[PDB]
Amino acid sequence: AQIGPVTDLHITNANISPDGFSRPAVLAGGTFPGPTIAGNTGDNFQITVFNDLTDPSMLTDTSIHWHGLFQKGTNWADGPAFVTQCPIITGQSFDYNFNVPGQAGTFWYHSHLSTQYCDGLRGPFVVYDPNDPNASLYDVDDDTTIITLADWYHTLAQQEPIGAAITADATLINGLGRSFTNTTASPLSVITVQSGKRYRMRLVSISCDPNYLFSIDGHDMTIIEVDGVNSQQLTVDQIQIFAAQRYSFVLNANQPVGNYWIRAQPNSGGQGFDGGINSAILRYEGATVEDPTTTAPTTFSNPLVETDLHPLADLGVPGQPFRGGADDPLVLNLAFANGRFSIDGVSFVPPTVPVLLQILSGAQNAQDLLPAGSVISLPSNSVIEVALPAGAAGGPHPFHLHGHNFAVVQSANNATPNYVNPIWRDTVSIGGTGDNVTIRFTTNNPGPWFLHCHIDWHLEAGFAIVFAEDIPDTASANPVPQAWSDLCPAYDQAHNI
Ligand SMILES: *[C@@H]1O[C@H](CO)[C@@H](O[C@@H]2O[C@H](CO)[C@@H](O)[C@H](O)[C@H]2NC(C)=O)[C@H](O)[C@H]1NC(C)=O
Ligand SMILES: *[C@@H]1O[C@H](CO)[C@@H](O[C@@H]2O[C@H](CO)[C@@H](O)[C@H](O)[C@H]2NC(C)=O)[C@H](O)[C@H]1NC(C)=O
Ligand SMILES: [Cl-]
Ligand SMILES: [Cu+2]
Ligand SMILES: [Cu+2]
Ligand SMILES: [Cu+2]
Ligand SMILES: [Cu+2]
Repeated sequence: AQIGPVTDLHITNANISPDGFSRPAVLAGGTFPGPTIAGNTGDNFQITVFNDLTDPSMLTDTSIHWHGLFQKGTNWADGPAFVTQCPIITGQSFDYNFNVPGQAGTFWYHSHLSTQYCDGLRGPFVVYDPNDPNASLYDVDDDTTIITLADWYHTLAQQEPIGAAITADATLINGLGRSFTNTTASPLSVITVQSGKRYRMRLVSISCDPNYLFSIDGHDMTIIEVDGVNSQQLTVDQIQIFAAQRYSFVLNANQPVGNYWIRAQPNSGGQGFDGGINSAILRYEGATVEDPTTTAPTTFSNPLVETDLHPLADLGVPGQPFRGGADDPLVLNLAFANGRFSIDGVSFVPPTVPVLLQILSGAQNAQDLLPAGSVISLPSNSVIEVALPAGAAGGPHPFHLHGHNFAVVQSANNATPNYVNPIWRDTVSIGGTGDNVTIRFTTNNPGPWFLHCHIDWHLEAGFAIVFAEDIPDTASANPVPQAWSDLCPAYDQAHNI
């Protein structure tokens, strides 16, 4: 069952074997992925997170981010450690109490301390719309239509050796999959459909790193939502989904009753499907319980291309229809060298005092804020443009902005901007060498909002900045509860800081 919008959520250590290999993990709700947290648009979520972690090899502190939720007036509940809070220490709990006005769609939640979400603290977060404009396009939309794509590692995240390449050991679809090496015939996930019905499949990348080429043999997929933003219908036969992105698509169960492979090919790790790696099963009711015998095409006919997506609503693009046509036009210099990423020459290292607390304590320009050179102020009620030119090693990098979604004025692999009707989303691939992926948004949400690559290994290696949006109004806009005020003293005492 789904939990929420008011729920406890316990964070524990446990052994799991999602690909047949046992390792310890950091889990929400006792499972990988964690339980779906759900409610309706506009609801008050009160998620009391109980940190019960005891194994230091995966960190005993935690903090949880609710990915894609804007947190307007509740920046303190956003979750990124040392940006909006100190971590919750073991044996303590913290109530993330926030509202979701004006949002409805497919989201997720994850640890936002170090690389801890890779160790298992990841799960779906759905905000249903009772008056969804896409409601008539499908029959079924429930916990059984959520599809998570995850990378899974045999080596613990804190134990990945310095200087060696990090790749995953399995792709997990709905928590199950097979290992790329020493493959065993462990159970595959089954997604069940009834012939003739239409399903809102909510595809969630909970990846720490790889992008996936997602497809379903014999079927096509009609996209209706992108990162929480309703889209015009776009029929595709393959979706390249980057870390932290979401799509909803209509699946029409219009093929013969049978078994069909679900495929999720990562860009690193095991290539292909030998032994049933990178696979799950779409099973029609009344089909034999057996593996599919279908194949993929050699070449997909209608892959998703981001510039083909358009909002369902008339969202437009803020600002003026040319490069630099914004109140605050930025161009970030995104680089990598010698194991560290940097933005405008500064590698992100989390500060001792969370950025929000520094602001509440009276630091009132971004040059006063730590880490020095990592916090950029944005003015209020302004159109912001951020160009994110690619080229840094380890791409393609999926950049994500907290507190906001944004118009994708320029997408990967296409030099032409779109100032008319591009999709809006919250995580975007910046593409390849020579690209100039560019985003726009308006600043109507005071607080410090993280901007970073969502490949968690890259975030850990410094690929981030903080946008201190409307510093002057941050304190008045974001009243903080006593429990939040208690986090830093508790954390610093526990850690002898
Ligand atoms: C990406 O687009 C930005 C603008 O959004 C470009 O920025 C300009 O860069 C030149 C030097 O390269 C400066 O003279 C301008 O002041 C910048 N702003 C403008 C023209 O609006 C940037 O060069 C582009 N990058 C790539 C790699 O194409
Ligand atoms: C590259 O991106 C541009 C901009 O998003 C795409 O151009 C649009 O194409 C649609 C469909 O033909 C037209 O209706 C729009 O008028 C175009 N807009 C602009 C600003 O040119 C273009 O299709 C993309 N290229 C590819 C190969 O997909
Ligand atoms: Cl977010
Ligand atoms: Cu996220
Ligand atoms: Cu986020
Ligand atoms: Cu990256
Ligand atoms: Cu983040």
